[PDB]
Amino acid sequence: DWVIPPISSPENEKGPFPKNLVQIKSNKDKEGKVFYSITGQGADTPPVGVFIIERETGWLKVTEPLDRERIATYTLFSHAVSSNGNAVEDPMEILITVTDQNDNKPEFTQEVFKGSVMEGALPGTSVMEVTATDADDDVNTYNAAIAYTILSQDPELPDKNMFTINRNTGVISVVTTGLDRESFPTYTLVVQAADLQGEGLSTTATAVITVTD
Amino acid sequence: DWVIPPISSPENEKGPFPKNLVQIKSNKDKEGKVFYSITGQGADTPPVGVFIIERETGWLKVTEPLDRERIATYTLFSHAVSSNGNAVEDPMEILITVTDQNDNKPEFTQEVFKGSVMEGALPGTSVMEVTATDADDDVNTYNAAIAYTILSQDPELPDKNMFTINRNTGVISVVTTGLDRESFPTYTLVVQAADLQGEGLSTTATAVITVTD
Ligand SMILES: [Ca+2]
Ligand SMILES: [Ca+2]
Ligand SMILES: [Ca+2]
Ligand SMILES: [Ca+2]
Ligand SMILES: [Ca+2]
Ligand SMILES: [Ca+2]
Ligand SMILES: [Ca+2]
Ligand SMILES: [Ca+2]
Ligand SMILES: [Ca+2]
Ligand SMILES: [Ca+2]
Repeated sequence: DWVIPPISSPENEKGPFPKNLVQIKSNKDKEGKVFYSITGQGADTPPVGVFIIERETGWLKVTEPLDRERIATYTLFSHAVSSNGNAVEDPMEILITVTDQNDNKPEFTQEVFKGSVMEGALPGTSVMEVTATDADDDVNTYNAAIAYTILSQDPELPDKNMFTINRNTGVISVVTTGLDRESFPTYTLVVQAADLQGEGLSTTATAVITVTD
Repeated sequence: DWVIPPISSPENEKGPFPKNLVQIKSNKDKEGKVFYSITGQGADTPPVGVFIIERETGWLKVTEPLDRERIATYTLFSHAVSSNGNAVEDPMEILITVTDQNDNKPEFTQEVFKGSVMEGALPGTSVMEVTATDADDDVNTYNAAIAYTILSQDPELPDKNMFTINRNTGVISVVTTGLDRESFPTYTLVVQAADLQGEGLSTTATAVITVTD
């Protein structure tokens, strides 16, 4: 049967609402009046009324902002009923895809990560790993594409930058010499995860590194 | 059957071309590849190729500017053929309505209208009528709504404005006294017709009035 292509609608649209999505029609409307209705999640089942249809014109409308991270896709069915009460079409499946906006900051899997490193560790030695996730669309956008950086180190001794981080993997490695358990046994790093390949929304967490013998 | 509402497209659209009108789909495309085609005047019969369809996506497109005054409406039919060669849908009728722009000046039915009036005619006496037409859309717009005015009178004696015109009907009447065949036997009026209720595109013609005894 001839049907409508999937409709795309972005999340977080600003008003006014409602907004038109598509106008549908039954050509049985040349035989008399036809009334249009829609069913399905987002229509007549929870969340009810997010989408509505104009009963005489066939204009399908969205009534409020969408959220791809709550519902990314809707399946509705349109119905066409004669003024005399009989269904004049088999219901038509209508697909609505919510497209992404960058509206979730990355979030570290926990607030504090801990690690240890031996004081004689060669420069280049992997120490620990920090990890963040991003609830945005990683298939179609860079809105969930996380880069990792170090914002600070405490103490800043013997050097300000004892460590470096892999911007893609969140692996923290020793980058210089002079670790000394008997002097500075613990380093606290503030680390950042930022989406859009480092350029977007961001969050921070802490990496606490113990220097061992 | 579920079908597409009539599509509106304005005449005289600027490019680039082609431009999308509607995307169609057969849900038989879940059984295998479906190829889309369109027939009808403006598609595969004269004027050929004004509308085209993308064979795999189903995007129906217009390829050049339209002219409501040459063709105001098109009836096309879409077809859906399997990759194996069989028609998988009954063809669907698609209606395209060209909407108007004000792109025709009014035109007087002839360049010179003639008339006569008796020298003793009472002020208010109807003399003659001038008529213009406008090829634009008089049903849906003011693009064919003509107002008539007088631009000049020769001679300007005994008064500059011996006559007036009815702005809606183009009827010219005597508005003052002093007509005199033995002095000024002939008046030449330049008259104007302008659409958008007098405010739009315009043309002129001449009304030549003979004063009789
Ligand atoms: Ca969201
Ligand atoms: Ca999002
Ligand atoms: Ca994000
Ligand atoms: Ca030591
Ligand atoms: Ca030691
Ligand atoms: Ca035209
Ligand atoms: Ca026109
Ligand atoms: Ca006009
Ligand atoms: Ca006289
Ligand atoms: Ca006389």
